[PDB]
Formats: sequence, C-alpha cells, structure tokens
Amino acid sequence: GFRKMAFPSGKVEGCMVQVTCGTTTLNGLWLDDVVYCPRHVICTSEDMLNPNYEDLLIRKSNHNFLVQAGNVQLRVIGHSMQNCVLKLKVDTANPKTPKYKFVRIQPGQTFSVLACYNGSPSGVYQCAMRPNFTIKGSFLNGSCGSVGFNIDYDCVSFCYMHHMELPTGVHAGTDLEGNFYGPFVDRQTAQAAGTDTTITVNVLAWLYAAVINGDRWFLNRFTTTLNDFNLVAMKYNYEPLTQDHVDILGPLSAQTGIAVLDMCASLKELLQNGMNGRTILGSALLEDEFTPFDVVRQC
Amino acid sequence: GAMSGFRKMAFPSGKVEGCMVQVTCGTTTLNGLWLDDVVYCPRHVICTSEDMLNPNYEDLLIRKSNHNFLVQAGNVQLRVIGHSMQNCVLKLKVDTANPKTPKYKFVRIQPGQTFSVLACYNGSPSGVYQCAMRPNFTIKGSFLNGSCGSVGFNIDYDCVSFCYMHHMELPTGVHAGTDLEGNFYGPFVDRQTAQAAGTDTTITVNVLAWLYAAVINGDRWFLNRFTTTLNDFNLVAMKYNYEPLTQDHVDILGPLSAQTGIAVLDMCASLKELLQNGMNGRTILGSALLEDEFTPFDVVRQCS
Ligand SMILES: O[C@H]1C[C@H]2CC[C@@H](C1)N2Cc1ccccc1
Ligand SMILES: O[C@H]1C[C@H]2CC[C@@H](C1)N2Cc1ccccc1
Repeated sequence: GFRKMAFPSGKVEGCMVQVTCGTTTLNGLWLDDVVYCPRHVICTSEDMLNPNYEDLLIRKSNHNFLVQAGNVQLRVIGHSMQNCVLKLKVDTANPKTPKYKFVRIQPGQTFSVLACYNGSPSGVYQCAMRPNFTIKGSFLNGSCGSVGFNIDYDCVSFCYMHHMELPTGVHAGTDLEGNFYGPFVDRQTAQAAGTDTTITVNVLAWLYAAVINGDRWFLNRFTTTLNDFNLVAMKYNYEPLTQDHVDILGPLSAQTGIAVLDMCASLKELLQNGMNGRTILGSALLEDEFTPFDVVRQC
Repeated sequence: GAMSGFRKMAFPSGKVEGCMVQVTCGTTTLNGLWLDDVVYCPRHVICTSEDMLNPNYEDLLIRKSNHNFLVQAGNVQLRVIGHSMQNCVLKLKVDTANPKTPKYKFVRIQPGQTFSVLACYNGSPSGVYQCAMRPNFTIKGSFLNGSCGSVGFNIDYDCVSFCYMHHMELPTGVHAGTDLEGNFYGPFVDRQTAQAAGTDTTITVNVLAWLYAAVINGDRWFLNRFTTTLNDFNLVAMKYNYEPLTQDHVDILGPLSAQTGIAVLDMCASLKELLQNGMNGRTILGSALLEDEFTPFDVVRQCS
C-alpha cells in the first residue's frame, strides 16, 4: 500500500482571507496582523501591461484594500511591497496563526496546496515543483493567492503562493517573500513554461518505496556510473542526477541494501525497455512527485 | 481550458482535524471521531491480538466499564460516562461536548463515489487523501495499522458528511471499513480471519465522466465517430475489467452528454477504442492514465 497524501490543511485554513482591490478579488494569507497576497491585485485591467508596482502602491490608500475574514472585514492600516507579494498591515492579529516559517524550496521538492476562491478554501492536493518551476494544476485547482506549504511537527513551512495560471494547465508563483519560482513575471504578457522534465531523484525514491514494500522485480545485478546514467536519463527528458541527490538518497540505500547507482541501473533499464506490461506499487507509470523524505517519512 | 491539468483534490481537512481523538483500551490504541459528546471508533479496540481471530464483541464489551476506556484529545483526558455498540462501531459517551464540532451528517455511500480520508495515527492527523469507493467495496489507502479509526468524509457548504471509518487491512494491501453506523462496506467482518476482496474493476461511469470533462476542455483526440449499444459495450468493457454500465449510469451522464453534444453511447464507443489501443504516451486532461476516481457529480458541478 502506497498512496500520495497532502498535509492536513487545518492550520492553513484559519489563515485564508479575501482581499479585494477595486474590481480584482483574490486570496490572502493572514498571519499575525499582516495579510500576504500577490501584488498584482492592485493592477488595473488597463495597466497590467508593464506596471510599475511600487509607484502604483505608494499612492493607493489603505481604504482601497478590502480584506474579509469570513464575515469580519479587517481594516487595512498599512501596506508595503516585498518583491511580488503585497503586505497589508491590518488592525487585528489572526488568533488562528500557527507556528510557521517562510522557506524557499527547489525543483523536485513536494508540498501541499490549499486551493482557495474568494479567500475560502475549496480543496487540498499534494504536488511537486516541476523542474521548469511550474506547479501542475488547473483553474479548478485554486486561484491567485492560494498557498503551498509543508508541515513539520506543528510548524507550517509556507513555501509557495499562486500568482498566475499558464495556458498549459500549470500555474506559477513565488515564495512567501515575493521571489518567483522560474523565469516568470507578474504581468499580463506572453509567458510559456519551458519543456518539462521528470524528477529523477524522486523516481528512485519511489522505486526505493517499492522495494521497502516488497515490489522488487525491477532490481537487477548491474551498476552504472553517475554520468552514463545521466547521459541516458537526459535522452528521456529525465532531470539529471547530481551528487547532492545521491547523498539525499543515502538513508534509503543503507536501509534497503541497494546502492543508488545500483537502483540507477534498474531505472536505466526501465527507461530503455519500458515495464513490459508489469507494474510497480500498482502503477503502470513511474511516479516522480515523491521526494526521498516523503518515502522515508511515510514508509 | 478550465480543467486543464486538473488534479484530484481532497476536501480541506480542518473541520475533521478538530474531531480526531485517541481511544485506548488496555494495550490497544487507535483513532476516534469526537462529535458532540460521543466518540466513535472501531469496536475492535476492545480486542487483544489473541481475541481478533474469533472475537465475541458482546462478551468483551459487557465486561468493560466506562473507566476502562482512555480517550485523549491533545493533552486533555475525556472521562467516559457511557458506552454502547452499534454494529461494528463503538460509541463512547463523554462528559464534554466537542466545542470544535462541525456541521455533520452520517451517510452511507455506494461503490464509485468519492470522499476524503484523514489518515491519523494515535489521534493525530498525518495526511489527507482523496479516494474512490472501489467496486469490490474496498479503498486503496496508505497506512501503518494505527490508522484504524480514520474517517472518510465529504464537505458540502461547511457541513461534513461522514461516510467511512477504517477498520481492516486486507492481505492485498487495500483497506476495508464501515459507515459511521457500523455497517461494513462489502462482505468483510472486523475479524482477523481469511477475507478476500473480489478482483477490483474500473469504475466505468467515472471514466466516462472524466472523458466528458476532457471534451469540455477541448481535449478531443480520443473521440471516434462510432456509437455502440449498451450491451455490446458491456460485453467488451468487462473483458478489460471495467464495470458494466447500467441505464442509471447512462442517465447520470445525461447533462454531460447534452453539454457536449456527444451521446453517452457515442462516448462509450470512444472508451471502447481507448481500451483496445491504450494511451501509451498521449494524455487526457494532462493525465497519462484513465481517471476513474472523479465522479460525474463533481464533473457536472465544475462545468456548469
Ligand atoms: O526547466 C527545466 C529544468 C532544467 C532546465 C531546462 C530543463 C527543463 N532542465 C534541464 C534538462 C535538460 C535536458 C534534459 C533534461 C533536463
Ligand atoms: O466486486 C466488484 C463488483 C462486481 C462483482 C465482482 C466485480 C468486482 N464486479 C463484476 C465484474 C466482473 C468482471 C468484469 C466486470 C465486472
């Protein structure tokens, strides 16, 4: 048994609020007496072509910002900008503020997203940062202002905020400090996600998860070099394996007795020959949205 | 379009997290669902490992008193004031009503319907996932054996419809459980005996709703211009371990058929061709697999 789960979203639900600036309405993250939201809420329909956000911001009054928490409206008493997130100083601290951090993740790492609309949570799903720096998801997977997070024993690590949905069924955003993931801008302009690749380090972790649960038909007696595998994996649009990734898989290699370059040879043959009608953990396709720690932590 | 690259989402688990408690009977410990002044949990918490082969739950329960049960919610102990058995769920009455109690109902679901499960170990929520109710009356979940007492639920307008409680691991790695009234789904007993779930099939009505969702989003590569009779389709689908489509299922897909202009039996012929050819690289709504855990109810509502 092995099914992908998202973190319990209870701690994040208590922070979701509705932020409206003029005609634009989106989701905001209410922590203490500050509401975090994408800065493009201050954009006009007619001005999100090359906006000069800080000049538009220093002239919008606090009363332009409508903040709703359920049926309580929070009075905005201040506003400042950090990169691409808008900070709204409000007169009320959120009593449901959890123990939290602001962290930045890197491609291949996983987190949960609390999909929200008009500040009210609709659903939660588990996802990974694609190598192209996008997050797979539809317009029905949350609108602007939805946040991505991890939970580490009572502490919520906020790592992502939805900013825009790309036409290819993926969305892109920033961390909670305003820094985009990937080569994207918060402008209505022609933006496309680059050619996506498979997160190789996650596939091996998922293959380790199959070993730990007794699915070991794919294990072979061969070993490969790190680059001979990388030369093959890249040909199949699999994100190259670094020595960092080999190190992160260390505990799974020691616990299963399968060296990383041993499992790499198994994955290598899987790429060149397919699975030949067989399955792994009940799936006929290789899963790449399970980090090594996701496996260490569930298995 | 609207649903491009769509991902299955579980319902926000906040309202259920506030109900999870830890129930302990002697050395056995598992999860309980605290609603008002009643804690619901699997009745096999009163079993030891030796009792589980042939447990006499009436004999075991009649020997228990309120002080034999330890119920903990975070750091507070809940004194039990009453205990009764309803089928396969234990109901422990406590002196404290759950102030965190959400709006809730008890509902029994059918195979094919979907819900969220909050996986909990010793009363603490670990993770949440979205699953469907398999035709063989199991669910494919992920555990550690402590997940007994984890509940399945849906949320509609902040009212939490509880529909499942986990009881068993079956030897095939899937899970079996009851509704919140204690009635098992399928031919399973809360007994650690030789139980085998019948071979699982694919929820055909969910796949057809998934394919209708793709057409609404402009994903039409899999469509063919053929139609089929309902019997000819069922004759083919069952050989691929797909569920026989009933006239009820055809009626449920009505609004989807009318919204796209593709007859249900026409869609069935396209699915029949997908089964003989496979996808093998091509994707539908961004997924390289035929999704069978998204119900027509969810498709119709998200595509008005
Ligand atoms: O944006 C994604 C992450 C990185 C950068 C480009 C591509 C896609 N990745 C590298 C790569 C190249 C060849 C083969 C496999 C991976
Ligand atoms: O328990 C599940 C529901 C029903 C009855 C057994 C099986 C699985 N289903 C029938 C069936 C079998 C093969 C092919 C198509 C349908």
